[PDB]
Amino acid sequence: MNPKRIRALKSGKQGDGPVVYWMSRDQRAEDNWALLFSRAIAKEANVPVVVVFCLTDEFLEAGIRQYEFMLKGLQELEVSLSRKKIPSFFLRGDPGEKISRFVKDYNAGTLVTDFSPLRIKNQWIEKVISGISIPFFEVDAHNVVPCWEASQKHEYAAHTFRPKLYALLPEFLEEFPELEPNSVTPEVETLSDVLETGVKALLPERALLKNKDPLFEPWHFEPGEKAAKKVMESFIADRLDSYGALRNDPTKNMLSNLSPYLHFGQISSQRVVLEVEKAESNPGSKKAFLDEILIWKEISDNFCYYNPGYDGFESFPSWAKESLNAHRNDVRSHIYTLEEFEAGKTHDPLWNASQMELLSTGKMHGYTRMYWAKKILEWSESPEKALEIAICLNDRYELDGRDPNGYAGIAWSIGGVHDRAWGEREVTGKIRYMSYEGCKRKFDVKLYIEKYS
Ligand SMILES: Cc1cc2nc3c(=O)[nH]c(=O)nc-3n(C[C@H](O)[C@H](O)[C@H](O)COP(=O)(O)OP(=O)(O)OC[C@H]3O[C@@H](n4cnc5c(N)ncnc54)[C@H](O)[C@@H]3O)c2cc1C
Repeated sequence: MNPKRIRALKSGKQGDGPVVYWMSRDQRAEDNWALLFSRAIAKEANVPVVVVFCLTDEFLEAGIRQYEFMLKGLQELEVSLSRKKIPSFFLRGDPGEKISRFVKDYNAGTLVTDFSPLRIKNQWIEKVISGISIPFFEVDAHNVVPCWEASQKHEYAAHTFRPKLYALLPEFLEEFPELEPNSVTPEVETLSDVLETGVKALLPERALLKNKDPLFEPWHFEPGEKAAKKVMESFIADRLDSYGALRNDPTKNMLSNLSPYLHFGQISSQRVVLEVEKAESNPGSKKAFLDEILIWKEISDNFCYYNPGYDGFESFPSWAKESLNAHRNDVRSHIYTLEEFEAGKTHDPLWNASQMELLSTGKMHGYTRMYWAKKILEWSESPEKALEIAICLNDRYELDGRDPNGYAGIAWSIGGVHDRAWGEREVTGKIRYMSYEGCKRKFDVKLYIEKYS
């Protein structure tokens, strides 16, 4: 167990009670460094380990598609943890008040949580730190190489972060030890009732079409830790050989479809890398898939961790801020409102088809995700308005939304973060441009539009 994966958030006197794992980002029992580190400290203190999850008040800012996907995986996780004699407690409310009350009520000895560079997680950490007196640690269980160890600053390009991450792969790319169960079972509400009351509160804002029928189709991705492993096994056996050649074709289902599991932490990215590395397939396809799940995935955490305003215009590179400022007063071809973007009522059938795939499946194709956001910048009144519209529609309808990948992905498309300067155009400036005619020369756009009417 590498001590470089764990950081100390607050020092204090350790109590004589159970070690608490404040689970948040990595919702899984297997291949979880944060849960394994909590079990090791629990063994050294001759005390059991407990898992605590907080059902926050911000769930109403999303939809039923994310609430059901997360809770149905937590129901399976509670059974998995119970088989390891590890009790799980699901609190409802503010993490600042619930975690502080749980630590005092249960005589917690040490508090451990997983790492997340998002602003809302740092908001919870500041509140919990102010209300506890026991040691507080955090463990990077989402990245193969810890986010604070891969780079000590913001990396402006993938060609500068790739050699840093690959040089540390021989040290941090390792097999996971088995989660040892608690020696004996130690001393809030049923998740089925929390799911029923939560869905009832989200029903008035459910995405529907004109026939009052729901738009979301929940049979595309089954939630859970067991279903995540089956999707990974199917990708290595059926789709990994053709990933390098068909990853940019939205008409082909050649992607791994692992992002909804990778977002909620239902499967470990280090586990996927370990199985892909030992798989015999196309070397160009393995290099392309490892460049997405390792470089681009962990450089998104590096972008959110070293840029406080990762969701703002100030985080864009200087060349892009100067270019977008010089074209602020350019007359846009079209100006669509948030409701017109949300309903897919633009003049572009390819953009509307990309929005319908987002509304119906909760997972838009990776290639169309770039064209979907770059047209928001082209058809908005300002780059700041384009950021708000792109972040709103991403976090609301994408099953993998509210993720550092989404913010770093939106920043790449609109602000050119981790990109270079291209030919200077009007409105968009030197930001990389994606045209409708360019997509037609890359894939069958007519089949993608007809699939999502
Ligand atoms: C406008 C826009 C919005 C996006 N929204 C999200 C989002 O809300 N949540 C999210 O997790 N990703 C987002 N992405 C990144 C990317 O599109 C998705 O990660 C990818 O499509 C997820 O589907 P997949 O797992 O089948 O892709 P795969 O090709 O099978 O890759 C597997 C994993 O590699 C990682 N990965 C792949 N592509 C990227 C990428 N471009 N950036 C970062 N990591 C990547 C992901 O972790 C992904 O799960 C967004 C990109 C853009 C341009």
